[PDB]
Amino acid sequence: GTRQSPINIQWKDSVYDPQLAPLRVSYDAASCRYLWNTGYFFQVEFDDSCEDSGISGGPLGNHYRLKQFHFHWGATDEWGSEHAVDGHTYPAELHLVHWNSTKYENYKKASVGENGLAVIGVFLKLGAHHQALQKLVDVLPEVRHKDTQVAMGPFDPSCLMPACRDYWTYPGSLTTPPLAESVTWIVQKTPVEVSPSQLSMFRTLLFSGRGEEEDVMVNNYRPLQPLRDRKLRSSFR
Amino acid sequence: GTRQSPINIQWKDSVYDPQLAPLRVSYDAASCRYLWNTGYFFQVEFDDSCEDSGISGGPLGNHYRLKQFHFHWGATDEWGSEHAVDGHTYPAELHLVHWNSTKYENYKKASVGENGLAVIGVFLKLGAHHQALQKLVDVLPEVRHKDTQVAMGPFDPSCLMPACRDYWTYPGSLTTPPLAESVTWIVQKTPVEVSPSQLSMFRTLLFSGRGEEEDVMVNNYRPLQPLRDRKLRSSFR
Ligand SMILES: [Zn+2]
Ligand SMILES: [Zn+2]
Repeated sequence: GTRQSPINIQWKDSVYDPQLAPLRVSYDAASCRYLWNTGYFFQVEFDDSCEDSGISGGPLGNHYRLKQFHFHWGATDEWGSEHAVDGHTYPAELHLVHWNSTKYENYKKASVGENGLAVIGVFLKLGAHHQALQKLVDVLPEVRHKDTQVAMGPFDPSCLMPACRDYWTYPGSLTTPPLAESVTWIVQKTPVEVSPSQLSMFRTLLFSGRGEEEDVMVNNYRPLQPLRDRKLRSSFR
Repeated sequence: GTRQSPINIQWKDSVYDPQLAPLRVSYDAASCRYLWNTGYFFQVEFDDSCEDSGISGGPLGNHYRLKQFHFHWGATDEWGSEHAVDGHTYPAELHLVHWNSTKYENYKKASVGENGLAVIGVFLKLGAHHQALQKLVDVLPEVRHKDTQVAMGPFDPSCLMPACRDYWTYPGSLTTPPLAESVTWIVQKTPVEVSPSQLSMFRTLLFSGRGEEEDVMVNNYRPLQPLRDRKLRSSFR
């Protein structure tokens, strides 16, 4: 395994690649479906048949379809993010996962193939109350046990991203099994603020199903993996 | 003595503490001074005046300054470690000793008091040759007799630690006289490989000084002690 995520994003190792095309993000909100507890974190699932919903530009050769998005977090506000910036970790991290619709026939096989997925990573930090996030925070009480679902209405994932879209990018892997190295990571440089009360609600979920011992959902992040010999390109000077 | 070490680390006694902060380890390789034969095992000494080389995070209330680190081995590659994991004992064990510079003015005092020390125990196992260890091995013929010392060039202890830093922690005592209960133990779940040649070299050391009869240095480990009612908490689940 020589391309594992996450990594400590260090400025001293990043190189500005001016030839990076702008990143075009446009998601079809009406394709949102359900929110569910996976046993690890909670995901928000979308209908990826709508080729219109997805991502392109940046370091991608073509358009990648939005499949789902999840978050990672810790037992306290001091830690929880998977990536670190200069060795600094944030209380949480959102992951928008998109798949290669031209190279792969479906998401299952994109997930494990070379250049099969493209994931945007957004750090979350404490600050102001975040309006759009609240739509999700609001249904968490119905998805406390593993494998449990809730229906979701229209939700636009772009509303979770920051205004400043500067990012770093590098070839990596999934941070969950099987840890396939099928991912083009697009880590946004600027974090979005959420309130502690919103973030607190996240630690209310459980790793356990119903009937089992109460096993709280916290510290669902993978430890830092070394860059090895990877080119960590920045889209900003 | 209620909190004596070493102990047998059994998973049935383990309780995951998700409140443990990430364990930061950063050593100033440059503070390495000499390597000497103590009469019991061999020990690499550091210059502890550097308020930077040491550890923090995990179960510590603060920064603990690196002092030294030694090894424990047996007469054969079948036993040698002090601690055991579910009854399994490894060929050898490394201990990285740090003292509480916040509470104690110096190491001699820290080693016999309150929360004076924090030690990282790493298990060595037969396997791949270890590059970082070789530097150590390369100087052993110089310290074959007790109280012998050889100056050391810049050396980094982390090169002896495992990539994965999951650990067990519990309060304990020194495993050499005075056997003081001043040690917060941090034992790394993941063993580090070394070849038989490197481990074979450990066995050419002597308990005896120069002029004396040759009393080989082997089996310099304390026997297992009862856990009693202590909390053996793990950083992993
Ligand atoms: Zn993720
Ligand atoms: Zn020791």
